[PDB]
Amino acid sequence: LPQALYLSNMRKAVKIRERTPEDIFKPTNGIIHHFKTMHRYTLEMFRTCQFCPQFREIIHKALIDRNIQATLESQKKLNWCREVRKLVALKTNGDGNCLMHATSQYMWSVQDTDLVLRKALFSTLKETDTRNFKFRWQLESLKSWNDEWDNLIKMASTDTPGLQYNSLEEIHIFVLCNILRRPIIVISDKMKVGGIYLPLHWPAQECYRYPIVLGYDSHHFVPLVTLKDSGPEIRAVPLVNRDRGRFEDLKVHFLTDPENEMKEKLLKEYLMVIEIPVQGWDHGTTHLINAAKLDEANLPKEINLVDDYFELVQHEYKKWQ
Amino acid sequence: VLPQALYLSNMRKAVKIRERTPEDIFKPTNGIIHHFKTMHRYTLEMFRTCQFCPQFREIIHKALIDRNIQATLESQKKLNWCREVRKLVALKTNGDGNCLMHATSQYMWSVQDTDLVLRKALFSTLKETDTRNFKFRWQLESLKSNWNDEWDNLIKMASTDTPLQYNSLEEIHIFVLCNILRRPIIVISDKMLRSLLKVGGIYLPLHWPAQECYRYPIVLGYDSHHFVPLVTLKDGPEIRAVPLVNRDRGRFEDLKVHFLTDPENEMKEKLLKEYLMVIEIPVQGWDHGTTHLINAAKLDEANLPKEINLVDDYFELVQHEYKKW
Ligand SMILES: [Cl-]
Ligand SMILES: [Cl-]
Ligand SMILES: [Cl-]
Ligand SMILES: [Cl-]
Ligand SMILES: [Cl-]
Repeated sequence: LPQALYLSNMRKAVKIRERTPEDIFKPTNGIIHHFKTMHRYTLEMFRTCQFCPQFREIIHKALIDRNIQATLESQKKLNWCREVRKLVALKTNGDGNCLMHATSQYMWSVQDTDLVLRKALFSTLKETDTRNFKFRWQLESLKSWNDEWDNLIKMASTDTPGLQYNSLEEIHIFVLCNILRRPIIVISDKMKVGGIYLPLHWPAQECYRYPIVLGYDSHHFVPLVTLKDSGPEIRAVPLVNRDRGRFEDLKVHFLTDPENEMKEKLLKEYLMVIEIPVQGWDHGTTHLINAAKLDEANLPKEINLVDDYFELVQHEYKKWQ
Repeated sequence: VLPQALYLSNMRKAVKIRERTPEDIFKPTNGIIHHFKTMHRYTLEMFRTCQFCPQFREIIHKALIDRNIQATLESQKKLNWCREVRKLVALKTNGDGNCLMHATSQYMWSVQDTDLVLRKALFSTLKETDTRNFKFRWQLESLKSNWNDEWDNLIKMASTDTPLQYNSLEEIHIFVLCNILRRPIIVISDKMLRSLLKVGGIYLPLHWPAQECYRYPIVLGYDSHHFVPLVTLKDGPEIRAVPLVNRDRGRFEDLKVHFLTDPENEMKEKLLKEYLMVIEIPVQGWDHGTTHLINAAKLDEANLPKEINLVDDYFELVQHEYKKW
């Protein structure tokens, strides 16, 4: 069983990566270039239950970053809430482009090996209007000096730095979510790239309202995808975590002062927020907390890798019974 | 960058192809050998590497081509010796004791016999039908250079039992297989210079009338107990054909035609012309001045549709990776 969803059908993978550049629109009147359609796709991982455990495991060893899954779960950041669906970390290349590999995988089930997303980011930074991105970043930086913005720009390039590409940071995630017109939520031990990145350069009416969910640990991003057909739990990611006996909101990055004053209203415009009951620290109490709905799997026939990988799996499982 | 082995190019499609094979097998109730209904008619061709640059060619060749067998067979003047004819190229094949089947399966379908469909069909024939005529023909051939004991061992060798991962197959197993496929198999084998390899030669599906058989051969190479498919290279004006004789110094030596009865051998040329499309090609003489006509069989055009062609998916991957400079 191949070690990556893409590998079940390398031909189709190339076809997927080939569609991506053509789906990018470049308005050329100041507005940021963005995806026309492909940002609306979501991958889900197939179950490995309803299989033997010896076999359930084999699949899990090939596709899943178990090191990062265990770390994030042991710190109570990933899959802490018993009411919601389990998320699973998919293996991602650690070459310095993992932000883009994880994001590309979450939507399209391929990594960014043609550097389409990485180049799109660099393009926007080196070309488009970045006045407001810079203001937001100064404002966030001062909440704790200026060749810094210029080097943040150079970091997004494809230049060799010691990994093969420069590592990316919070502002790059924020720019990326505006290129995708889709929120990105990062689950990490510091939840400082952990937290919620909203496409605030766009009206929420022009954005996809289900997030991309990534995990982050040790300078490495992975996608955290939903596992298919494991109801009855809620298909959402909580927008808070337990922290020292209370619920603490995930950080929302790069807000202006007026945005911050209406943080909850913004989350509710850019995500599908639902208020769900979870168990209290007092076993006699329940609390309502906010969560954002996750998308159902929708990668079409032609560009759905995971159904190809799953078909391989079913074939070898029959042989392995 | 590029995959290192053909099958990596579309594993889902390989599975689809493999899954089709057992359902194409027809099993008669009247004692007739089980055989393929439709899939035996398929033939792969390899794509050209000429349009690319040496560092790139090197990677496509290391990935796909068995260059050791290709060089062994060419250096003996057994493979690619006629200037009249299109080049054949040896594809890498898994060396697990099932390579007769992997090579045969690749020649037709671009996949190896990794579900053991061909290997099982061979064993099932040997194990579950009357094999009296196969046994007779094998006896005559054995004597031309305890019968019950030895026949049982050859049936046993055909099984999927570990002895490699499987028992190596030999000539009678190729003859059985060509009758399951209703398609001749021609083996081009390593062989000591005569001045100083019995698996080499021509296997005809003599349990069928020629009109019920496909009349383009499967072409395999053999060396160091390993089979590979020798697939035609896309190119003519050169013509698609495989010579049915070898040079032997200043003369020619017919490829061996295996397992014939006595009257069949007396009419061997007639028989070859029934089961193959035998043409004559002029070659330079290594004794007399000029030139001599030798027999060759025509080889099939590529007909393995894209839908079931790893090599086509492979080539498109090469195109993509190439344009990246
Ligand atoms: Cl909970
Ligand atoms: Cl939308
Ligand atoms: Cl707590
Ligand atoms: Cl409580
Ligand atoms: Cl011979």
